[PDB]
Amino acid sequence: PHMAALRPRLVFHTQLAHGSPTGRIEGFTNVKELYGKIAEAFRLPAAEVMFCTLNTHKVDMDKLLGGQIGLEDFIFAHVKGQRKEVEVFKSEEALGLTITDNGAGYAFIKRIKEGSVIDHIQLISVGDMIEAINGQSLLGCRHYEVARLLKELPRGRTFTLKLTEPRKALGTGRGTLRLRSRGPATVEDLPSAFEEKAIEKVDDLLESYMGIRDTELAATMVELGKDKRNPDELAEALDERLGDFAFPDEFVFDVWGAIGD
Amino acid sequence: GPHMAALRPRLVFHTQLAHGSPTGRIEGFTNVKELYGKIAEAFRLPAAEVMFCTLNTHKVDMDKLLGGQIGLEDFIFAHVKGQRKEVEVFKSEEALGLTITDNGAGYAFIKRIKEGSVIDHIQLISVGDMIEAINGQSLLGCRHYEVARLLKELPRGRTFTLKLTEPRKAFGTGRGTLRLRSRGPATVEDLPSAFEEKAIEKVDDLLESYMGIRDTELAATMVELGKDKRNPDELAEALDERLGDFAFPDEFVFDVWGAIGD
Repeated sequence: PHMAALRPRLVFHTQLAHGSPTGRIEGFTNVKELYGKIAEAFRLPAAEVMFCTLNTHKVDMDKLLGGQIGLEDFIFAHVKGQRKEVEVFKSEEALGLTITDNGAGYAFIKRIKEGSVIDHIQLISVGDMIEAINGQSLLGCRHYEVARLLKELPRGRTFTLKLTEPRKALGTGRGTLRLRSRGPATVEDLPSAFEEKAIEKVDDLLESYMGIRDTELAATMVELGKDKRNPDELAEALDERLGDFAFPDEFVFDVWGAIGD
Repeated sequence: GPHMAALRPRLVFHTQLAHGSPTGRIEGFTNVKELYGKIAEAFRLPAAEVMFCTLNTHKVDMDKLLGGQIGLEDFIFAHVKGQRKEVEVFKSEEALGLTITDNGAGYAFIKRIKEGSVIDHIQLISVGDMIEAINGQSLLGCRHYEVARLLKELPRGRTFTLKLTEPRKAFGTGRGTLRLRSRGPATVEDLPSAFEEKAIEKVDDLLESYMGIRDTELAATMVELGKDKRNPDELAEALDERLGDFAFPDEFVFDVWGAIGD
């Protein structure tokens, strides 16, 4: 699934910073339309909206809207698939299994240690839920109960597992709505730790050089310059939209170093 | 109002079956059982068909397995035009000490003021104030860098007047999350701090070494049970109340106590 196909509507909640009940808004592709929607929700002229802060009603510039509005977690449900029954020979006291459960009566395999006797059996995977051990049914049992039975299996013998596989077709992967200054909004991944730091550096340069801050613009420049391979490619790119800023080439060089490894 | 309890009337989440489905919308669950039921309902399945949930990936990724938390979207607070001010200032040789931003739609406003600056020593000017005019000339529709430049280039020694509008004011990121407790209520909370996430991971490690299991939600529960506890005995007492069915050894309880500290 491509991220933008997941939600038909991106609905957000909003309040006036000085105090109001919550309104719900949706259907905007830039900040002007965002402001429009909020004003509409509260029976205000659109001209009255100054700026937005995220997750605080205080005038907190650290939390000023700056090109990103985060989304809620998307929930993927794994349902029952192929049922298996696998015979395993306990040849080591430790089989290599870490058991969890779904907090509702199903226990399943969360970790398989590489090298372990379990790892050497190909027919068992992470995610497989354990339905029975040696014919003893385990639906309704907690992970620790299942874990215990596993530990106490006779170390000289072959045991059987009844398993159900779920059907199958860094960061957390949580989505964000990226409000771009130079075009329509997009759904993106969250910026990496590296990118956030590079964004702060560029925002610092915007201040020291131009007497401004703009996290959205900073992010735009970071995204823009990443597959540029020299300050000249970068400078060409800055000029493609941002001529009026009249970036001194020292700024370009500075930005160029700011967005690197 | 901005009280955590008064933010959202309902918490709606989107869901797909991990092997491929259209998107469904669910609401109303107060535990995992009820969550699995609402998901099964949405896709017309028996509730017993749902095995487990992963967050933000369809893959069997245990790092992203549901573990007691379902994060919410950002809450948007709109600041609107309030009190109007006119402020006269002498332009000197030195920089005013002002950092300008804008709302990306034609309003420039003050994001920072340097301590000790010309501007800082004029308490009539505040962070958040938008600049509507300089010397009567409207700046509505100007960009931040243009306002910054005008302020920079103001003739030395001459007074200038700022027409300003304050936003109306009330008398981590702060983004919310739904905490799905196994031994308590489902509530909207703040995100765990970096310390708490690390403590949780450390407790999860202990669950594996002592019991051969992992259970991130149970780890979160233990970390939350122990946060306000003065000593291991107090921890051991809370664990017995909420988690007495587990029957934890005392060395585990002591080891957990260490997990949740510096």
